[PDB]
Amino acid sequence: MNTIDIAKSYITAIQTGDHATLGSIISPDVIWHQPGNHQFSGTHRGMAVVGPMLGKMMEVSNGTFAISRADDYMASGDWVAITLEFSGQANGVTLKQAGVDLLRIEDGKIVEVRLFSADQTQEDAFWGR
Amino acid sequence: MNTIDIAKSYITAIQTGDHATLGSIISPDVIWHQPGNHQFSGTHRGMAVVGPMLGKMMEVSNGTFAISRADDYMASGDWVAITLEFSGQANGVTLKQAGVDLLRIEDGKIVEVRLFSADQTQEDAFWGR
Ligand SMILES: [Cl-]
Ligand SMILES: [Cl-]
Ligand SMILES: [Cl-]
Ligand SMILES: [Cl-]
Repeated sequence: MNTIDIAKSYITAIQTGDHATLGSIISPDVIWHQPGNHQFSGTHRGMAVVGPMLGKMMEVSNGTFAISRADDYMASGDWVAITLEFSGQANGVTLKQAGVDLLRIEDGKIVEVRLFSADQTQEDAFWGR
Repeated sequence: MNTIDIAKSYITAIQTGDHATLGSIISPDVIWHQPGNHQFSGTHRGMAVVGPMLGKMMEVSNGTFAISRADDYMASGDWVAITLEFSGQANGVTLKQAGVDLLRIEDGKIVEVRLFSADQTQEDAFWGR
């Protein structure tokens, strides 16, 4: 079992809303870097913070924020880049754009997450203040 | 002038073979992570090493290794992810595949590079041993 397997499990769990997997395969000490200039932007540390933030995100997006398509999983050292599309409809914003999730995986767990968006102005409006 | 501007300058310079730009906008102390299992794979530090390695790469690929298409430039903290396609024809291998370049940019310079390839088996064969 390799880092791409773990990354695929992570994406499948996001896509299918499997909180059990997400709560288990993400490190309790996860460092999560969310880009941009909206209420969830910044670096967050620990599932104590990240779990509730993911929940608030689901609330703010009326459950519509989604990785609508995953394209490629690529490994480099302990990192995996996943190229993808995400979408959503909330705060009057129709979100549809390319992104990349960067995951750092160690000992079977995602220890660091850095997200990238192709249109950060649109994503910022989506999440809101 | 922002990190995406620097990333675009970097990609344009690779694409047009502008060694002057590359030699100037890449940090002398650049940390360069090349994935896979071929003769250039591993982490390399310093332009004293990276410059000559880029030259050897051009030689090994008969000057054909190319970023054939750049798709999106995305910023997250001091990192920029560039989704792209690369191609080449060398060592009996026709290379054509998606990739992502991750650049860390500080004070106007690229200080760290991490490359990702969609088909590392094919890229490994391309570069060879
Ligand atoms: Cl998908
Ligand atoms: Cl809406
Ligand atoms: Cl292009
Ligand atoms: Cl050939």
